[PDB]
Amino acid sequence: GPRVLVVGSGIAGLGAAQKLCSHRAAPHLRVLEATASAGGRIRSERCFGGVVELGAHWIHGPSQDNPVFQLAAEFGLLGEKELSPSMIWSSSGTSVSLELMTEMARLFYGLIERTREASVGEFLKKEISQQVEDTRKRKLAILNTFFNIECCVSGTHSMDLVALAPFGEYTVLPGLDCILAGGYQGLTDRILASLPKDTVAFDKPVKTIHWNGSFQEAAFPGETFPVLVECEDGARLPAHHVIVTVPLGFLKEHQDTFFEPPLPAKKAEAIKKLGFGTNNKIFLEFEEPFWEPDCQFIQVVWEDTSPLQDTALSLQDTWFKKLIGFLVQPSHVLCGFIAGLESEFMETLSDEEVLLSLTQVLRRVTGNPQLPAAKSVRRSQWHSAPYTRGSYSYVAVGSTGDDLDLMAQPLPGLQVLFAGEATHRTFYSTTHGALLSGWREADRLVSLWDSQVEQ
Ligand SMILES: Cc1cc2nc3c(=O)[nH]c(=O)nc-3n(C[C@H](O)[C@H](O)[C@H](O)COP(=O)(O)OP(=O)(O)OC[C@H]3O[C@@H](n4cnc5c(N)ncnc54)[C@H](O)[C@@H]3O)c2cc1C
Repeated sequence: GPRVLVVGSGIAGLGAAQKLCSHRAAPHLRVLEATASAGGRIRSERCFGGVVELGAHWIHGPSQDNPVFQLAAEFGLLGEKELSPSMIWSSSGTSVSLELMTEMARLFYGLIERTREASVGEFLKKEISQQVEDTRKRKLAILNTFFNIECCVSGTHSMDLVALAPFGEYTVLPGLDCILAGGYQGLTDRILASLPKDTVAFDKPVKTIHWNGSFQEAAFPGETFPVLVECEDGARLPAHHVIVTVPLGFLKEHQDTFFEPPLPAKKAEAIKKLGFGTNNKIFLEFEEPFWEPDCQFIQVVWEDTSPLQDTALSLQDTWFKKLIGFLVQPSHVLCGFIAGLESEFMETLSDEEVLLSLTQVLRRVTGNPQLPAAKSVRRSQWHSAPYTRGSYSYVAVGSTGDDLDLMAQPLPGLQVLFAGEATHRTFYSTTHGALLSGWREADRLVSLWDSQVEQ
């Protein structure tokens, strides 16, 4: 059969491989993965006696039309409940009014809905200013955390970097978001296991994809191929088709050396224009819980902060002021979330510094200087991960939904194909977008092979 190489073993690459290998008449296919494991941004780790998810954690919109929900159900990865609660702490050591929280959430999320109905950030700030003394500062402080939560959601440093006009293109499927009781990496491990033996090569990063050529294979019959995949280890792999599923952050940093000749101008510009920000998780293990047992999300409100003063490239007073709060993981574990440049800075700190700094933050925020220190920390480092360089894509100011279609556009003769979350116009930044993109590329190849047969 035709020689196919898939670059990257995340859900997009695995989905593309799954669909191509399932074909009763299958191609000769290999998946080349840079790192030691499969799953990419789906990464479940044994920690604190349980499982921590360093990447994807939720199925967004777990309903019939969500292929990730469909697969998790087929694999037995969902809990019974899935198959059918916040505490607000100020940086002053006091609780925040539930009524004021509701008022600000109604103002903020009402405006988010309106943006989906220049930048998202600028629209939100202009409207909030029109809506706008200790009650005023409190209201602006609450709003500041809501902006920081939207930064985590979009995977951006600032909502001022998020394009307004394309914002509504992102599709949210019905259903309350759920986790996988069976762990998220169980999904990618199951797909990987369905592939023929030795389909995936680990610790095998690709250096350059050479295309638009006539490359002779090493052995008889010295058959010529249009593509040659050059690995970092010197491996010289001829192919008829290469499906690239590498993250947009990797493409932004290396597209100039990763493709030979360079990509067509429109695709090279799409890579540069689209957003690719950082969102990280900080898991903190505690000997005893200090929060209410019914609590699920501890939202932190930073006193005297405001989103109206902030611009696209402004930093918070300290890196930890960008942290939104903590999700209780139901050992006693909390998961803090932090996006953007402050999150990239956190990655440069040692584990000890993060643990000590967040212990001091929690002591301040709870109004308890005796609060025991976290016993252990486990944090994601997505921006410094060399084969990812960030968390997920967004349609940045200066880019549009057409740029996500340009990411998906194949190279001549389908020599090189493109899948991955940043190739999906309406489900970018999700596991289902990434999965659907892999299936899309497999389907595109099958049509070409069916057409070669017919002629
Ligand atoms: C912190 C975080 C939280 C998230 N939360 C959610 C959530 O709750 N729900 C959700 O739906 N989505 C979420 N996402 C997004 C989701 O995880 C991704 O959109 C999706 O998993 C990406 O799949 P992919 O196949 O496109 O890319 P990846 O999973 O990143 O796979 C790409 C692969 O290519 C490999 N690679 C890179 N360069 C090379 C090279 N040169 N040679 C060979 N291989 C290479 C990488 O090592 C990697 O394995 C989150 C992501 C992060 C990081």
